[PDB]
Amino acid sequence: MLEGKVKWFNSEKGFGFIEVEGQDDVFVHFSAIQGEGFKTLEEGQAVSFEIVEGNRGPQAANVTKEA
DNA sequence: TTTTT
Ligand SMILES: [Ca+2]
Ligand SMILES: [Ca+2]
Repeated sequence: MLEGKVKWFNSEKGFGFIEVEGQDDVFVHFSAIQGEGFKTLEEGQAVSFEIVEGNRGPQAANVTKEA
């Protein structure tokens, strides 16, 4: 898994960006977020994830909120 | 559902 931090998340529309030191930001949609219920992320949150080729370039997958 | 082509 890669380790990063949520750069941006649009709480309303369910997407954002994960920043990874020395790498390009990675796009995250709510559907990638693991866990039950409403799926969301706050800026600054540490996450673990992988990158997948979506329809339109790389996107985050299997995103988990870390301490 | 992009900072997507
Ligand atoms: Ca790792
Ligand atoms: Ca936000």
